[PDB]
Amino acid sequence: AKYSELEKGGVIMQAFYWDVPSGGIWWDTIRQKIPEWYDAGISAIWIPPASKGMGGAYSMGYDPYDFFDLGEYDQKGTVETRFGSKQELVNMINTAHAYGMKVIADIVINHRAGGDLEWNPFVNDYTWTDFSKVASGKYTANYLDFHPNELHAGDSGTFGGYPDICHDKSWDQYWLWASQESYAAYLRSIGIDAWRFDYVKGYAPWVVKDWLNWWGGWAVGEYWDTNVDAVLNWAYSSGAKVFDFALYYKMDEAFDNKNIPALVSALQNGQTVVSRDPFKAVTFVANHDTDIIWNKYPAYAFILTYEGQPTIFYRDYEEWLNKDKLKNLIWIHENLAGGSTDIVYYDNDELIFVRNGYGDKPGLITYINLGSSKAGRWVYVPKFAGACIHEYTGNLGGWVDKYVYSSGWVYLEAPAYDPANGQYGYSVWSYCGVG
Ligand SMILES: OC[C@H]1O[C@@H]2O[C@H]3[C@H](O)[C@@H](O)[C@@H](O[C@H]4[C@H](O)[C@@H](O)[C@@H](O[C@H]5[C@@H](O)[C@@H](O)[C@@H](O[C@H]6[C@H](O)[C@@H](O)[C@@H](O[C@H]7[C@H](O)[C@@H](O)[C@@H](O[C@H]8[C@H](O)[C@@H](O)[C@@H](O[C@H]1[C@H](O)[C@H]2O)O[C@@H]8CO)O[C@@H]7CO)O[C@@H]6CO)O[C@@H]5CO)O[C@@H]4CO)O[C@@H]3CO
Ligand SMILES: OC[C@H]1O[C@@](CO)(O[C@H]2O[C@H](CO)[C@@H](O)[C@H](O)[C@H]2O)[C@@H](O)[C@@H]1O
Ligand SMILES: OC[C@H]1O[C@@](CO)(O[C@H]2O[C@H](CO)[C@@H](O)[C@H](O)[C@H]2O)[C@@H](O)[C@@H]1O
Ligand SMILES: [Ca+2]
Ligand SMILES: [Ca+2]
Ligand SMILES: [Ca+2]
Ligand SMILES: [Ca+2]
Ligand SMILES: [Zn+2]
Repeated sequence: AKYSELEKGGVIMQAFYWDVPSGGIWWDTIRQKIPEWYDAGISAIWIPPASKGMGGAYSMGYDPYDFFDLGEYDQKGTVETRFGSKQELVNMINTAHAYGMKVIADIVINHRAGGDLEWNPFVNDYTWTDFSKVASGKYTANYLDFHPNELHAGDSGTFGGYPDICHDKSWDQYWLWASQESYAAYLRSIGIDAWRFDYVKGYAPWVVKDWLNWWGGWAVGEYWDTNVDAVLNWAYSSGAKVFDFALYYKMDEAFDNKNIPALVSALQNGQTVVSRDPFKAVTFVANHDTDIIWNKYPAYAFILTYEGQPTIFYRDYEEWLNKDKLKNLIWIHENLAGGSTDIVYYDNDELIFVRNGYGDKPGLITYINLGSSKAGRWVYVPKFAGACIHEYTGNLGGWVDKYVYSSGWVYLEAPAYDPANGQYGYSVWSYCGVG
């Protein structure tokens, strides 16, 4: 990749959103975007589930039917998945790899859908658990492979009305990851580097742990909970990273309501994943399931300058926000951001913090202003004592340097928040002459 790799905390692009254009053109669409994402500093792409789903040509992938049909068997009324053919998928992966970018597959293994009806002794009724017809001929299944069964009635959670998979059955382990013939092995064989596990609240962390024992690779789990204790417990149990939903709702509370103290308080009190373990937190401003933050500029300024591993939402980058402003923030993340963090000042509409630097990365000062007027303030930032500092976004109207006195004091400024008029409500500073 152009800067940091995925394994080194590099920026991730979520390469989709809910109900992307059907017509089997999305792998190709993504493939065409990657040279640009590369130039932008993106380290890896998270793609939607690739298998043939119950919904066939219009499935978003979260109702998997034939795990080993990546869009090449005529099934569920289509050959290709919503996103394209197996060949197109392979092509995109190959392109990604030509640009030193990694591909993170979306793994949906809580449940399955589109099975035929069959008598189920354990339920004393009929269930849609007959998967004998799968065209790949791999990982057929029946009622024994779902809950409830002879082993037990159920597990930590279910999703939709979809048959709920019993990972405790040898057959299911073998086919999903525990063999050279498994679904994991198959993805890995076509170049999948890394993993995003869907709805990990639905089954035990040992599943993900054993998957990673077999296959390795960077991994994140979607554990949708604001309870940081429960999220991290799962992260440490599974060995995987976790999406920071806690931060997400806190950024909404703060940036959409001029209530920055709600964010600061959550950071200080360990009520975000990132402020408790920045090596586990995968941060984001929106995803395909939820998009409640209207005030995205400060939210992106935050996650691209603060600790953690940030994700860019496809729609935000490609449609809704100023792409060049995001490229800039990605540049800042990869060239300046590093080190521990100190909050320098905050109130209802202002947030200033310093990153103290680490390795090659000098560190930085971020200044978020939610107010409708330009903001300026004396702040004590001893990290930069006696140094020329330069503003790296251009948000103050051009080239701006300032001098941090030996005393540690500087008069820092941030533009008004008024995006309609090119005023984006943040400035970012570091030593002069970095790049
Ligand atoms: O540089 C990449 C990075 O940038 C961000 O990280 C910053 C933090 O957010 C910020 O708080 C500060 O980190 C400090 C930290 O919070 C303190 O607790 C302390 O760290 C101690 C201590 O916690 C202790 O455990 C030990 O650390 C050891 C490990 O225990 C050991 O296993 C190994 O660590 C490796 C990992 O285990 C691998 O997973 C791997 O990690 C990477 C991440 O997963 C990743 O997302 C990314 O990190 C960024 C992060 O998300 C940002 O928020 O890149 C990774 C690095 O390649 O690889 C490593 C290394 O081989 O070894 C380490 C020590 O090197 O001892 C600690 C102190 O040495 O102190 C700090 C530092 O101030 O600063 C950073 C860095 O910018
Ligand atoms: O278990 C999947 C595994 O089988 C291999 C060959 O050993 O590929 C076969 O199965 C794939 C999935 O249905 C087919 O697409 C492929 O054409 C077929 O040879 C491995 O490639 C794969 O990992
Ligand atoms: O790193 C190899 C190996 O370590 C595990 C934990 O067993 O994951 C750790 O390392 C990852 C990459 O550095 C981190 O992202 C992860 O959070 C951490 O637990 C395995 O998953 C991985 O195969
Ligand atoms: Ca196609
Ligand atoms: Ca389940
Ligand atoms: Ca909101
Ligand atoms: Ca104020
Ligand atoms: Zn079970």
